[PDB]
Amino acid sequence: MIDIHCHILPAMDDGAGDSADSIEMARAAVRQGIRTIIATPHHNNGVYKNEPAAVREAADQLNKRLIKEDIPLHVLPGQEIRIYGEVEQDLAKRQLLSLNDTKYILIEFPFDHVPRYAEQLFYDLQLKGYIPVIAHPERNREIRENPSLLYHLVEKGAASQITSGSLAGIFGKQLKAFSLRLVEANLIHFVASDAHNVKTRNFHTQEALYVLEKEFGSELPYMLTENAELLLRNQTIFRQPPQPVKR
Ligand SMILES: [Fe+3]
Ligand SMILES: [Fe+3]
Repeated sequence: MIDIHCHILPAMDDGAGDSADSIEMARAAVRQGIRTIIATPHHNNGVYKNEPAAVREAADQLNKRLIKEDIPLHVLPGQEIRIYGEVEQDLAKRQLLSLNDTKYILIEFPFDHVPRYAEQLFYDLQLKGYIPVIAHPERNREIRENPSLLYHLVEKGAASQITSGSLAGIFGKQLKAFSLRLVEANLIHFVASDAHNVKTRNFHTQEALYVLEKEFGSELPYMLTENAELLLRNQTIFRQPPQPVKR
């Protein structure tokens, strides 16, 4: 399996602190059946930027260490990009990374609202042949209050990625209930760890898949999982008709 959102690169962000942490996360990933991780460090971390060159370097260095440690995991480059006005321009200047250099780009809304220009940005990116992937829409306060916002963005061509932990319940009962609503409505296209460490914000990959299998049957989690394989290959992901969700 492929994990498309993960903070396994050390000293970049709020995920692994150092390379020893990265290695522990990698071992956990492997135990969960993950063979390939797209590292998605935040493009900004405080006062610092994690430029594309530095991300590629860090992924290359982590891969060398994983080989040294005999861990069967391959880390590919990417970024988690908090939305801002100049995403389309900065991408064209190669000052941002898409996921594994594919057409899929991981865009995160601030936790409290969906910026008003989001739809316009996403339209612009599609016209350039990108597919914006909304990070953890279930963790957004405004989508939670008004899920129709996600429905519309997805109807208009956006994809989204749910967090394994949300489905697994490790972030609470409420997040799980909401996540199942989004999945049912065909508004989710990927499941990913968003792992930051081994103990609290960890993978919960199999746990999430089991929840999906129990709730929807075997074919749905297969579809979500294969979507990560399609993404990796820069193929077009599979979608079901999006549906409004209420409340
Ligand atoms: Fe995030
Ligand atoms: Fe993240």
